[PDB]
Amino acid sequence: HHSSGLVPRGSHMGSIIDAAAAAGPVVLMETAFRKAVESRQIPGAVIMARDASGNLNYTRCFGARTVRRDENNQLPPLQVDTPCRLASATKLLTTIMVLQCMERGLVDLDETVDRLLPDLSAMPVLEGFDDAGNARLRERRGKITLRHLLTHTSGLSYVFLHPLLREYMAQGYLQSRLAPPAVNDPGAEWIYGTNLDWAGKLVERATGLDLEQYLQENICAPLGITDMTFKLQQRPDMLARRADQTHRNSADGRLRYDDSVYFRADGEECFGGQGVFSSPGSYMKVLHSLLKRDGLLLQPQTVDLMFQPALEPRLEEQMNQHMDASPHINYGGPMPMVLRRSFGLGGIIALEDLDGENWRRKGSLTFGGGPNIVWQIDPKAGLCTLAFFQLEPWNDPVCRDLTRTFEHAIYAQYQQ
Repeated sequence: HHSSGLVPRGSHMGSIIDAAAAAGPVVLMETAFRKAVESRQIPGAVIMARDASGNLNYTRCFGARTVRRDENNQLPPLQVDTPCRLASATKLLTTIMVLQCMERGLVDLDETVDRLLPDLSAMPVLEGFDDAGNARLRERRGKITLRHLLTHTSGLSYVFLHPLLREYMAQGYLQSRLAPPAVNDPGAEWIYGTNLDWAGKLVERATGLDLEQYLQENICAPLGITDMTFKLQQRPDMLARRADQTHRNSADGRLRYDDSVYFRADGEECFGGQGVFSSPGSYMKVLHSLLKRDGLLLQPQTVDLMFQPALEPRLEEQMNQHMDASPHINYGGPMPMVLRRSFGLGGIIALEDLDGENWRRKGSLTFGGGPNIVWQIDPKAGLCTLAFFQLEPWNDPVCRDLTRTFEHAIYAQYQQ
């Protein structure tokens, strides 16, 4: 029956099991994350989801911020306030900074870059190599605009992603992030490149501030953020709490400490393409503000611009062909390998629902950062999410599958 003065509860095995409701999608998903840490498949992860109303405010942290044991022989935890390497997840931040410049009348999105970036405008385009093996450089056809930089349609490419630039370096021409030539004319094709390093310079020259100061005054201060910087070396408090980078060795699949240059040398320039260190918590504050249309970073109408397909049909088609054919690069992370996409300002836009009413909707904006960081904002679902790992290389199957599982679970329980 029931014990006097005691709350009625399960008193035998059948009634105890039934008194506990079965595990929903989110609980099962958290178990998968815990098992991945337990079995040493990942170092750790922070996953976060918010809606606009405040009824969804979900943050879970799993595992360690490193594989190196600390002074007490332990593996310290990855936390919501742990300083993490954002790498290309910096690009959303720089895009916002550019758009603020536009809002304040310092720049027009369709103005040529020649005025503020004459060093960019003077750069030639690498057409190829002659029979001898000499670089064939020529003058650009048309002008690069600010909007070309923001949409990666300027003709600029990262060296390692283009065969012309790889051979350009192989023949000793590059002996600098800004040095290599363009590989096409502006408007010709979508090409992932150093566009936000250039856009960052444009912000510095338009405002007379370095990007760090601009960042602090215009993104961090308005959101109460104190864990986001280009200058990690000058923040000893952040430096001591920071994540180490981990690398998965392609042979045995084991996790190893990754001793790479971005943690010892700040470098003197602020690079708008990859330079920011931020906690997951602070990055979510940016995403959430954009979701809320709260005017703290940008006017609602300007945020709406970021989610509009920027590409005319020819470029949309070319980008989708390139992305569908490039799952080895996989810009979209957990998104389906084949999907109709466009590019907005700040990321890739889904032009169709990912899985009907079960997952991200048409109009959602997304991108990633190198060490398996994935962010997305989905105005129709009323959700934004991030999955922060500190594990290289990009597109790690375990991280991608865990990230999918996370998003699926959150959408299944909390999408509205």
